[PDB]
Amino acid sequence: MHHHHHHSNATGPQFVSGVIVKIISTEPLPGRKQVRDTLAAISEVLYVDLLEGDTECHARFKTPEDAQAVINAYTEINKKHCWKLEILSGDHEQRYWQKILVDRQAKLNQPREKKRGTEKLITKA
Repeated sequence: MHHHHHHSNATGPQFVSGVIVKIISTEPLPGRKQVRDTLAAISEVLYVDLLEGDTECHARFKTPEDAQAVINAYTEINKKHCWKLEILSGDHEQRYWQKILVDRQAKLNQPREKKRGTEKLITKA
């Protein structure tokens, strides 16, 4: 396991943070369908995680440049409806992602019909 680099303020795991884009409004927020269509209309996005029933949505991008370009262009958004765009960074970005990863583990429970027997599962074993 070759040493990445000596002591020079480094990081930890290189988990593609899909660039987290924090979007906050004051009401105009039409919804995930509209918010997704919006941001996606300015620049193709990967996935948009909008807090269903909330005014705070966080869209994930596949590239960092895409997020910067969208946030810069979002200034125009106000032309129709006041909207806020902020790119998560540092512990803030990692923190939000931490929540995502945890959600992925919990997702273990998938709908549909699977297995046979009583309602009991243990990591499949």
